[PDB]
Amino acid sequence: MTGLAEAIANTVQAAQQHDSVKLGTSIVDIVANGVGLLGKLFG
Amino acid sequence: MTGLAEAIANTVQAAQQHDSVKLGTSIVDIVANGVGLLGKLFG
Amino acid sequence: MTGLAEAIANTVQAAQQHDSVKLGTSIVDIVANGVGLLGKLFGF
Amino acid sequence: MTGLAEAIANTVQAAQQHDSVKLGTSIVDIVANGVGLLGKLFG
Repeated sequence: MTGLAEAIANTVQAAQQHDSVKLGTSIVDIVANGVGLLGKLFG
Repeated sequence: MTGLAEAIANTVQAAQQHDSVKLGTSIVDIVANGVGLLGKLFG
Repeated sequence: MTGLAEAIANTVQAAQQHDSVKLGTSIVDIVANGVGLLGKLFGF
Repeated sequence: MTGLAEAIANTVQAAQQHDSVKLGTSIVDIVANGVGLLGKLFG
């Protein structure tokens, strides 16, 4: 979950310091990493 | 793409007010809708 | 000094949100209090 | 008034985020520069 771990850090870290770009890049990364986890076990 | 339009609208509209809680629930629907639409027209 | 305190609080609160009118007026009041600091009995 | 600009610049920026420590240092500059000007016209 290391790939997902880093993504969670950015979104929550951005959440505190009100931001738009940082939140945006993180959120897509999380879902992008989630779909990454969707197929990570298979390959 | 009629559906994707609403996602774009809400995200941009929310982003103006520098509101993050509603942006978060929107910026996800855009990616969810985008993949969903790609999955449509086939089934 | 009490005068600067209220202005500082107001500017900080305004900047915390994303409203510009309050920020501008509070900055004006900040500078006003800063100059008035000498403007009061000190030097008068 | 250039000196007081930076102190005001940091405070609003810190207040924009929630970096408490940055705010704490900055606010002292606001008061510190407040006397500095009144102590600057006299040389």
